[PDB]
Amino acid sequence: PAPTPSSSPVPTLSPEQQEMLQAFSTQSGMNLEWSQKCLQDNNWDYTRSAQAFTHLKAKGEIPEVAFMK
Repeated sequence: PAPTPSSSPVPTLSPEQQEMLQAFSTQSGMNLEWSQKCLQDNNWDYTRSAQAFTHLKAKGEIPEVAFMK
């Protein structure tokens, strides 16, 4: 029993990522890397994420590198 010998941590994400990220890239034009962050703040909802992303495409700060440079 100690800080090291206690519990058993594990990854937070799963295949869910690629299950979405792919269909999320073409969601509103996002790439295959910036779309993930969108699906990470919303918890991979796929709708509420890409929905807040689209509004940010012309409001927040979406580097062109995403859509297509």
